[PDB]
Amino acid sequence: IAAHKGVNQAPVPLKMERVGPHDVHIEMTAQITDIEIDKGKIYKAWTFNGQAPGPLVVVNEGDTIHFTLKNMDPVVPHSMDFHAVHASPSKDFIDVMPNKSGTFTYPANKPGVFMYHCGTKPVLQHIANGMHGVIIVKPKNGYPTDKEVDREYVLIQNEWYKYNDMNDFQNGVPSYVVFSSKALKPGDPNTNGDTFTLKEKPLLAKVGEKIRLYINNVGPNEVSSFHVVGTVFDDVYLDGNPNNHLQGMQTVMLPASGGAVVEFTVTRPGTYPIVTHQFNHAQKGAVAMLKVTETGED
Amino acid sequence: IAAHKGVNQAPVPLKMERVGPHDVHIEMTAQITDIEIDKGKIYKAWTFNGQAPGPLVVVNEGDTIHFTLKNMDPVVPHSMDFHAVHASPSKDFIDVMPNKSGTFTYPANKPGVFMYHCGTKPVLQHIANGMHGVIIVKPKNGYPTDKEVDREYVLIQNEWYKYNDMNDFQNGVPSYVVFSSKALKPGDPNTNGDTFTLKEKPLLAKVGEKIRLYINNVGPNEVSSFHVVGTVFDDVYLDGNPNNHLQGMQTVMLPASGGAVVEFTVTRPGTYPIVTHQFNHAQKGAVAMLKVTETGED
Amino acid sequence: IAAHKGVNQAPVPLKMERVGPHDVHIEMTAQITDIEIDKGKIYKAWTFNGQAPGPLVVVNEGDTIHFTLKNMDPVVPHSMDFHAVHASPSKDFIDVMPNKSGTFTYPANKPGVFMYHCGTKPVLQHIANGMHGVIIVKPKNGYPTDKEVDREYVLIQNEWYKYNDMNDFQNGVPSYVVFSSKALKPGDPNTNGDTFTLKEKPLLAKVGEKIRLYINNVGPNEVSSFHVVGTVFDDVYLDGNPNNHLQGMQTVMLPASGGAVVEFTVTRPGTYPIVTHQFNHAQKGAVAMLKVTETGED
Ligand SMILES: [Cu+2]
Ligand SMILES: [Cu+2]
Ligand SMILES: [Cu+2]
Ligand SMILES: [Cu+2]
Ligand SMILES: [Cu+2]
Ligand SMILES: [Cu+2]
Ligand SMILES: [Cu+2]
Ligand SMILES: [Cu+2]
Ligand SMILES: [Cu+2]
Repeated sequence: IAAHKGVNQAPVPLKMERVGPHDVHIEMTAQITDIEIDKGKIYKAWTFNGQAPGPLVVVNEGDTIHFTLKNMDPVVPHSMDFHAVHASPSKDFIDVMPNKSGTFTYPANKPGVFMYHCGTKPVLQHIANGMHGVIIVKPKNGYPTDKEVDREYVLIQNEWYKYNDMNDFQNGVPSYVVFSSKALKPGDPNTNGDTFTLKEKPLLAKVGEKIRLYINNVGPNEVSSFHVVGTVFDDVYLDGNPNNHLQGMQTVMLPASGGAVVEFTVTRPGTYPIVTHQFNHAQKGAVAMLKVTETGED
Repeated sequence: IAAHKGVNQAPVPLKMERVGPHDVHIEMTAQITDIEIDKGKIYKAWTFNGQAPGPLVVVNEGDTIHFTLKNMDPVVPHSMDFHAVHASPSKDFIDVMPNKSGTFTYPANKPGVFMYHCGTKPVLQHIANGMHGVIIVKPKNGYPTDKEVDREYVLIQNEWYKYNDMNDFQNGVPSYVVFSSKALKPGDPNTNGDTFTLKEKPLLAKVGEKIRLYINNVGPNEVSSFHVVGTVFDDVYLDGNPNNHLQGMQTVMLPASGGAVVEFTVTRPGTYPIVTHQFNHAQKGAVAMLKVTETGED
Repeated sequence: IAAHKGVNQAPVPLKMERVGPHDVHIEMTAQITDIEIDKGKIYKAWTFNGQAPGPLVVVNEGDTIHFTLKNMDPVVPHSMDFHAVHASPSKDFIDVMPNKSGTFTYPANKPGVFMYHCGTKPVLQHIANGMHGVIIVKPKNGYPTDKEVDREYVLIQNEWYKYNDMNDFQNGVPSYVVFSSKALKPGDPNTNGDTFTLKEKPLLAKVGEKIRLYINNVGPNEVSSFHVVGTVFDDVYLDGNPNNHLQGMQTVMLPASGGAVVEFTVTRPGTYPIVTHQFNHAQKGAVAMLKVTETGED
């Protein structure tokens, strides 16, 4: 796209504020930002807020979101679809033109770990170029295992293809498949989907802890066989809904856009890889590390 | 196949009649019929009754089916395998020669949304050329959410490949991935697997309704990440068995031949896309629309 | 690999002995062994004990395993990762050099049907060359349906690619997808992953029996849509954990490394194919047979 040549819009923080006991304002951008998805490989991504996947959004069950998208792309329209919400797609996930803003309001009445993404046709093109992310909706009565959990993180799996190549998006194998982590609390890492950062800077934990991961595989195209090496998931809540309870899973199957809450114990010090067990994808990037130390610090 | 050149056998209605409180006769054909699977693209499909996927069959839990296949293909044998039934495959899903009929009897003792398909070797070839469909077996005690449901439809996902090309069937990406709808009640649409009909003629619903979809992904080869844009599934019954209950799913993972009953609320007027969230497949056809109006009519 | 030219190390039996009420010794080899994966097609596999998938391991919930790997490969390191165990991957699933042995100890505290595999980088390469298998951990209180089960077998699904070809492993479709059976009791078959043995020598059962299969899809790369023709699964326990109970499934979706216990009734004499319903994979080998006779014998 000629109007994207040389464009690299610096990342802009997510803006979010609570405006009532059940109402929350969120402001995001759509912007074009260079991201290093593998060493030496820059992808001029289509993004929310200069991150791909985009920034994490966390709301409470029953919150209505009053969402604004500011479209900083000079030529391509963008839009936002949160899988958390009940909305009219043709009214509420509509396009925002370049250099304009649009505001939409919709409720999040279901707990869980939901994908969000751009909804502009062709949606494959907008998702594959980087316009995906996760919104977590926290359950009003929590999860039955909340009191067991010592530490938590968010992980997202996505693919990257040949740059803005619709033939490859529809017909080709992914060039890279990658994990990123998005921060829940100050001091947590906040990374983009790349083949290396969570290997070189593992997530941290302490010996004996029960870890909860909020996970989503945003695709665009693959499913995920999510596994933490050296442990078994004690409890799994499919899509993060507390009712969809499984126990003792070695691997969690996630559809494209599928989410889960998974919990597992790390019994011994060491580094624990986190993979999709579709090992062609692991080989193409989708391995993150969890470093477990006697103190929980590096 | 030289004997299929120029053959286009007009569709023949499904014949079905109840012959006892727990016994039902069904008569289907195997026939060769041109179907427009994308605009300008005709596939000379191998079909049941001139439809691909084939006609919907609905029976009650505990019904024994006395099934007749009339093979109208001039040269290729065909057969029928219902995933609903308990049967001896080597006795009861055997081949019926060209211009012959065969009758088989077997019970449907499990509720759910089951694939049926031709079972003639190579089964990949017979399924990929179009010989797939769905049989629904209604549960004797219903589903716990029956009283919440306002409106229901049947959707089936399938792929189409290069015509009768066994190399492509085994080794190639699908050319098209498509939804069709099969009628439950008079006035419901009854369509074939194509990239366009359920976009141009959306399924209809009314604002505020709880919709139930009986879904199956018949493949042949892909899995499906089934999602309705702008809602969340309130309840999901995997394979349509009432015991396999999930709640609050954003997306339902279906294996090849996998079925489900899914239910969800449409809160606002508008058009709601229905996709597999494997977006390479959505892009290649697998998007249907649900138009939600204040009255439920167009 | 020049040092593998002409190498064909005869299979070595698994050695296992109980050394306390909750402790079990296991000794395996890593060795390079020719296996006929399709008629006329020899794959010089990387294996445990000269079998691919490797030998079956069965322990009880709560057993600690004291595992020794003897590496008979003349040049490549190997290692062992059991998905059953809680262990430190960087201490306990480490490499054993050629012509050396290594011993690791770790507990199996979760019931189910777990994949095991070599954990040496690149793990895709070691899994795809044949270093995968299953460990079953039997639940302390059994499964609720144990008393209904007449006969049981173990089935494993895997893929084979072009020989030791990392490009094909990461980017190519599988050349073959295959089932094997591993013996639970004397007289049960014990086979390797090939396109033909369980067609030519079906598993046996008797009319009217309830069959339990312990299944795992070890990949490396594909997911599996597991189906037995002519029946419906009465009960399914995902990953073999008794709590993850489903009923009346036509097809069980397994992630890569995913396991299950499935149970189903065979009502009539005949031969019952067992497939992944991803029919491109079935066509490339993944069909096993179950021959059901009036006596249970051939
Ligand atoms: Cu507001
Ligand atoms: Cu966009
Ligand atoms: Cu593993
Ligand atoms: Cu009759
Ligand atoms: Cu046929
Ligand atoms: Cu979506
Ligand atoms: Cu010992
Ligand atoms: Cu190895
Ligand atoms: Cu089938």
